[PDB]
Amino acid sequence: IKHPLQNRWALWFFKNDKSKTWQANLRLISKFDTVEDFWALYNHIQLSMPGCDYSLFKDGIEPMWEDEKNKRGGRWLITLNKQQRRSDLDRFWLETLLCLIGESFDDYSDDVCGAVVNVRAKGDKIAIWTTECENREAVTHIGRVYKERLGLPPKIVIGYQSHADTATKSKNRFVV
Ligand SMILES: Nc1ccc(C[C@H](NNc2nc(-c3ccc(Cl)c(Cl)c3)cs2)C(=O)O)cc1[N+](=O)[O-]
Ligand SMILES: C[n+]1cn([C@@H]2O[C@H](COP(=O)(O)OP(=O)(O)O)[C@@H](O)[C@H]2O)c2nc(N)[nH]c(=O)c21
Repeated sequence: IKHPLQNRWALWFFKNDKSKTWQANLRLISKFDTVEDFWALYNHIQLSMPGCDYSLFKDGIEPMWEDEKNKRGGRWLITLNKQQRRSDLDRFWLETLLCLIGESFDDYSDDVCGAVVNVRAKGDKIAIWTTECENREAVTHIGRVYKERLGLPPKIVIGYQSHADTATKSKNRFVV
């Protein structure tokens, strides 16, 4: 009676706490693998924050660089301005979630690991994480479709960063 998704997904929370090492602040909330259970979760949280993150990742992949499926990967990063938290954040996040659970990138959705939203005073961020940063055709395909899906204007780019680079930041591998 329920409608299965192609993948099982897990929702993670992150609570900012500078007094603790980063991994200590991560919390696995719940998992789902049907359309019905996705909306049940989404609707519940909408009815029910700064410094914190939400992450939706395929089952078995933790939302961190250290994970085997993220180690060699990277992310398409969308940076919002401060006004867009009110206007665009919720729309962008839901549209991103639907890209994930609806496998919107066709054959290349296999490269998708998950998505993360950072709530930050400096400007909120939404990102789609993929598994191999050197996989140009997959990465660029995901970027092009994702940018279009969120309705972003052509000339202004979004960037793809390697996690290996982000982890050693003291730069983009791709733009779309
Ligand atoms: N790392 C960490 C450390 C401490 C806490 C506890 C705490 N807040 N917990 C909270 N849970 C929800 C919450 C959860 C699930 C659903 Cl379904 C809904 Cl509707 C709301 C909102 S607020 C606090 O403020 O100290 C939390 C975390 N963490 O990462 O989640
Ligand atoms: C995604 N991520 C973030 N951090 C740590 O979290 C810090 C901030 O990460 P951020 O919250 O993504 O960026 P922000 O500066 O806008 O808040 C980074 O300097 C990293 O040290 C991370 N640390 C580990 N070990 N693994 C991760 O996946 C990871």
